Amino acid sequence: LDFALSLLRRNIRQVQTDQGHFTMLGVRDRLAILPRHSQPGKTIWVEHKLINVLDAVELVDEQGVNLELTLVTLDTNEKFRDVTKFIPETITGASDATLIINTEHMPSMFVPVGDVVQYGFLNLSGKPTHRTMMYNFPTKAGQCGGVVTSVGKIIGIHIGGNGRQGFCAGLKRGYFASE
Repeated sequence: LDFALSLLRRNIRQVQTDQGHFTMLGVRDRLAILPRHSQPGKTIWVEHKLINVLDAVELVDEQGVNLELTLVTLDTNEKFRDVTKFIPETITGASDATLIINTEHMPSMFVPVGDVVQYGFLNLSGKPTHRTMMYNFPTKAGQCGGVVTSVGKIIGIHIGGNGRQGFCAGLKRGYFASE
């Protein structure tokens, strides 16, 4: 709410890649995070502004397993308000999460997806993924990249769904360490 709005306004952006429309959380400085399937190229459009992508890291875990998250460093002066303090050290579920979506098609939208549960392994379109969580809410396409928040916590990034359920990549603060 009071946190979600602030987050929406200052850290969540409408984005397009060659793969379509996406929601993008900027975490700090010029570092933003994207669902892997957005596949950022050398450039992206952030709110219709064309922006060079300086670095794109596809996140993987210790077992080398796909986390379905892509860390991008963006070519812009303006820095993101640092929100790392709202991200938990350890991947954590929640009782009453809100999915924040912000694309051109779905502008500034909050979706009460309910309870976010620890799910773990997930076979996203054939490719194995780790550290996923789940929520019982018809999730639709075009909501990929949406930000799952709790009371003052950013806990995940929506990466897909099976019709009846939405799936998110769990967020750990350590993903966003400098170098």
